[PDB]
Amino acid sequence: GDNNIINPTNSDLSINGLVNYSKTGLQTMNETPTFDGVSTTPVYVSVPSSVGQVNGLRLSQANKDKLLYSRTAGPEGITMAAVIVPTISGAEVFNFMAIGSGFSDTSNSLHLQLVIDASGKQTIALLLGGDGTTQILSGDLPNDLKLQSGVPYHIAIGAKPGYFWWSILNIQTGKRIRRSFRGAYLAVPFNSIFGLTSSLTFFSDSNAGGDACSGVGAKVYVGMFSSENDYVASRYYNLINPVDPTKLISYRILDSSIHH
Amino acid sequence: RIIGGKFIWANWQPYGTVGQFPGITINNSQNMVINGIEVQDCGGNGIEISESYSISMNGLNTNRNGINANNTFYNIVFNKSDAVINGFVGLNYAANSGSGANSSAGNFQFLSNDCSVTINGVVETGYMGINFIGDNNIINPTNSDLSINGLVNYSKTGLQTMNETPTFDGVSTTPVYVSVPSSVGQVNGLRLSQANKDKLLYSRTAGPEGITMAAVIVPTISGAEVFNFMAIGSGFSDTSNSLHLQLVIDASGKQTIALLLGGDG
Ligand SMILES: [Cl-]
Repeated sequence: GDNNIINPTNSDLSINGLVNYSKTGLQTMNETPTFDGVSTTPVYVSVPSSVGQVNGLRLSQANKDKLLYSRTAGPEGITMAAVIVPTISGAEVFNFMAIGSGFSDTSNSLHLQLVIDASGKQTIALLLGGDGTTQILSGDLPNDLKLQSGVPYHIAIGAKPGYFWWSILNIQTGKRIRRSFRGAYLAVPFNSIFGLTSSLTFFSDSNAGGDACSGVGAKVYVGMFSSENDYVASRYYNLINPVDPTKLISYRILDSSIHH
Repeated sequence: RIIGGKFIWANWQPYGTVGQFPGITINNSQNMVINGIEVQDCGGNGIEISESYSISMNGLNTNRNGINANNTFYNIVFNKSDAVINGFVGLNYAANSGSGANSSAGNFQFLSNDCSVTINGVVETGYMGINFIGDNNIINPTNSDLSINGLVNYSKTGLQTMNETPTFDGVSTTPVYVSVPSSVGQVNGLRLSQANKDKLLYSRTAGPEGITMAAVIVPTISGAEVFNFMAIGSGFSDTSNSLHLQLVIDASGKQTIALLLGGDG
């Protein structure tokens, strides 16, 4: 899109009237998620020093580690973001984050996925189920845009009726990839994803069987809906911080703790 | 780039076109910078922005459109579009003069909820209101990605704030609650009666910077009555230092909205 490499700055910058999270003392809500896994004890492992913390949450397919929020998506929409340091090897589906669960005409669900095939080809896929139908919006990444094993990425989505965007930002090089879907790209608006019935999950979805992720998670943010405009504007302050302190609903660093 | 523009008397009814057409159509467009324009006196909507990206407007005056049907059309209509509008003004000269001439129902209308829009400026001008109306006389809220006047939308915020506790007071001091219409978005509200004198007292006093007070009120209107919707202080006299906002109903059913001020001698 327009901003393909983002270099953040410690200048005296104000962009889009957004409060820079690093410069704020405002008090906000901070909802608490529940850890879930096959074993329900969280495990923490180290992250690269670019993540700005010692450890993050260990993500594996075997234990299905994830963070469940009870909050459901509403018609104004939601933003969800996290640092994920993916371990990438063979065929795999990573569910980076989800609203609800399942995938059918009535699932009322969203999944953002990275799918690696057996040959190493990578696809980014957004799965929408609801309003009587389903849609897969996916694309195969060219070789030079592929995610790299052990590199941290800031991964974000904005999702509301009729309006879905996703972004994947390498925090070491500033290089970003993204897509946005409105209008004729969507088969329906997917209103029923946002009927206050489908809850938010990081690193899997809200069903016990769902695919999860492999690697490490950190700096989980839930906010009310931000445009990609405002998401990108906020990246000029810092590549991994919360998007919009005035819309922040949860933010958990996950440095060996689910608290704050 | 359009720098300096005036677009007036569009959709001119004598020329006999069938249907509504806005003063300005921006359709399927992008990266436009439109500064210092006026749209006024048009027969339908003022500006319709449709299927457009990145429309930038810096200094924009839209007012007194919708002249073919009173209280029906809007100054700017957004449909699947993004825009950034700064230095917006739109004093509705007909509403200000009290002529009763047909004019726009209000400034903005969103036909879709997938628009990303920021609007800053003088959205309601603040003239007296000789016929009790102004620039925005019908307001339709939107779930789109809107930011207006830099205001945080309460539906979208987690910010923590003060929240002062008022004291209920009444002839009996136990509050009673009764059903509200579902458009109020709750099951019950506070039962207001003249018999019990139900009221909420805040100890906060008004200061020179001033105050904003607001509430949903569902009035039961019948015989002659004075409703005190809200007040500052009490009494009414040269030294009461008080404000009251009242609906006054007479025996015949006439309604008066009165603001009483006492103070400064
Ligand atoms: Cl903990």
